[PDB]
Amino acid sequence: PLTPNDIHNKTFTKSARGYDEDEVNEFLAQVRKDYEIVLRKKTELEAKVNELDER
Amino acid sequence: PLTPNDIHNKTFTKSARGYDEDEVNEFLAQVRKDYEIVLRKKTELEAKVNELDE
Repeated sequence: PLTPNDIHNKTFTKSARGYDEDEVNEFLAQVRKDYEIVLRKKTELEAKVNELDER
Repeated sequence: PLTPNDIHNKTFTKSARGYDEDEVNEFLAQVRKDYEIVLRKKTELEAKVNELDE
């Protein structure tokens, strides 16, 4: 799946008419934040479960 | 925080020489799916871990 850095690094073509760039970038910053937070929680929990199963 | 639905529902003001809408829409669709799946996996894992000791 996408990484937080993938979201941060994503670029788009500019068209004669398109989505306001500042709005898109701000929204993607927000998505990147929330995604990274949930991803980290998931990976941290997985690591503790793995560690316990491994003993 | 955002929900996956919020990402699907997000609208942007149009502007001259803004980002191509198909490209942004396509990327947001990919992000929406990956975000939905990771949220689901995290929520399921947390629930199940808390069910281990009966």
